[PDB]
Amino acid sequence: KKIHINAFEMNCVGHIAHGLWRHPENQRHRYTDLNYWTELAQLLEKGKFDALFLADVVGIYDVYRQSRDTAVREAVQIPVNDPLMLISAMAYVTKHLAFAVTFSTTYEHPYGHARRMSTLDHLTKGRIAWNVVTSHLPSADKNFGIKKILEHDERYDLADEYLEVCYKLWEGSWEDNAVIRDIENNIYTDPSKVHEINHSGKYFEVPGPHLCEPSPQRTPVIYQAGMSERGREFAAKHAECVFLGGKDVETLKFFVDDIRKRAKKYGRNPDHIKMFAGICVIVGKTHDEAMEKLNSFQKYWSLEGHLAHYGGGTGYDLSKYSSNDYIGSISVGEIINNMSKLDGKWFKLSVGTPKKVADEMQYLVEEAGIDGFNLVQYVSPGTFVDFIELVVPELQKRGLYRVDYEEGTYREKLFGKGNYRLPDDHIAARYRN
Repeated sequence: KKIHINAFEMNCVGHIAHGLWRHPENQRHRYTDLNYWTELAQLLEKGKFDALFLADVVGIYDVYRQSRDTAVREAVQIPVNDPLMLISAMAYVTKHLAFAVTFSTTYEHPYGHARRMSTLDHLTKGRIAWNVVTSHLPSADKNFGIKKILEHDERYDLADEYLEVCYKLWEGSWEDNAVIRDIENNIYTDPSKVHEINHSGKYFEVPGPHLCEPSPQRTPVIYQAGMSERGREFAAKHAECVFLGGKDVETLKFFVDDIRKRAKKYGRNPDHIKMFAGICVIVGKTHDEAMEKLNSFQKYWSLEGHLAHYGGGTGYDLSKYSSNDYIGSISVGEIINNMSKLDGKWFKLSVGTPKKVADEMQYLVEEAGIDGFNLVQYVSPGTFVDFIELVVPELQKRGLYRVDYEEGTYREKLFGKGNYRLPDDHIAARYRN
């Protein structure tokens, strides 16, 4: 009955709300400072947030105007630092706040990433999560020396075998009690309980065994946000937490059901999948305070930056179009106009007092059947601080948000005590013994 809330973030300057880095009270320019992050982790934990969701990109937005220039100038997801290098510091400073890091399966070998996750799972004591992602942005492909550029769908097929290898390493390589630290018999790890995974598929050939011993959750909690068809089929198959697109009951209600319907094919229990909706929040003690903030953000909302973001993301260079042209089925003019408005993103934008904001969140949850939200920033630490100071109490007063953390690993906090490792009905489990 409690709502899950993830704080959306990225190790760069311009994430979503482009142009806002100029806002006098913003701090995107501190992404290079370590203290910035630990403070954020600290603030988020104080606010009882389930976890810090870190997005990422290894490509550059060079679609709009046929150049990366706009992105660079506007700082649209460039520069970008590695998100995993942030986890330990943040983890050290917190006890419950979990960390979900975005990592593409398209470029870097799994064996290498398999160890990183295990290490983080170990160091964070089971508070690690991975937002599996296949990338698009072209620069990435060319920079990692990819010979054969794979197609959208074929990328998800590579992803499948990628998670497969990982599963095998995380779930099967080392038996539950391989490490025994038997001083009496000089046996640190029972060598009879460490095995090669002997994976051999279309994309990977991995002997194993894993270089790490069994960790708290073994397999990180699996995040998925791909909203394409293939993307949703991937979600239905692997994800424990799926981040849905949409800002209205109907839309969200559609995906939730679609992902559930798709999961039946894999004998997965729909209950073992948490649905999340995106949401940006501008609150105030009274309506005008909120408005004064939305007005203050509007002043810096850069259309040129969003144009660039849209370019890299859809593949459409709007400048090569005329306002009278038609892309989806909407005129490039409407597209460009709906892009210059603060509530034109594919996620809800709740503005107002704590009550109103909570009421709308509660409305999506109770009418769309979603399990949680992925809070989106417009200003840092503004929206996170405001939300935590005004909305959270309102949500707690109503028994919609936890008053304090549940003990255990992230998976347990998500699916209950005792459930620290993936359920029998989850694919990964096929590689356990």
